[PDB]
Amino acid sequence: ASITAITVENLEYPAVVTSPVTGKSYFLGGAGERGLTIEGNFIKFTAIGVYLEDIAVASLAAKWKGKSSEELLETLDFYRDIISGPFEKLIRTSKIRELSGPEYSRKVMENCVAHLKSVGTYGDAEAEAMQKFAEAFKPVNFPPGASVFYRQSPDGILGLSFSPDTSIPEKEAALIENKAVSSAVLETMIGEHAVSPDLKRCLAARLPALLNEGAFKIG
Repeated sequence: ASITAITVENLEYPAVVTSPVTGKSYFLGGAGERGLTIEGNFIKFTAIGVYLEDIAVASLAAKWKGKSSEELLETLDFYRDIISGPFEKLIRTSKIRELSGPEYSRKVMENCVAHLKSVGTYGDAEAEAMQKFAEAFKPVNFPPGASVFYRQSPDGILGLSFSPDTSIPEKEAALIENKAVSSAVLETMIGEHAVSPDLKRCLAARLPALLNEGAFKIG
């Protein structure tokens, strides 16, 4: 049962969390830094952490038990099972430098629209969903330490939550009810065409120990 907390620029990601929204419990799959490769110096803007619902271990165990971290990292099918598995995923982006909602959401929505176009599932319903996605961010500003939570439900729903700190809000700001879009965000982070592989590495490193257990139980 060796899953640990991760800290990204003084922003702490606890090893386990329990949603006040769903009542489900999640474990930390990985965490890293994001920013811009601009002005010659790398400037950290956000931290990202990916949480998997506790039942994910039992679900992933069948196919991936006994595999090594090196092998998992090189296997696309592993991350597809994570992206599209029958369990909730919870992503937490924490700000290191202040960003408005539209400022932060710009690049995130670009990647999603790009992905949805790549795989040929960007129709009217998905464009509207991405519109509802944008609107959720417009009235919000993110000082340092403030967080956005993406709750990806396997039922094809994406819940957005904003917090002034790292704790999960009781209510969600919006519900994007679209299957293609619901998984789009996580795809841009650990999918095949994900630019930074730091989260892919983190997941590959942490899961094999859990998968040998056969299941994950908080407490």
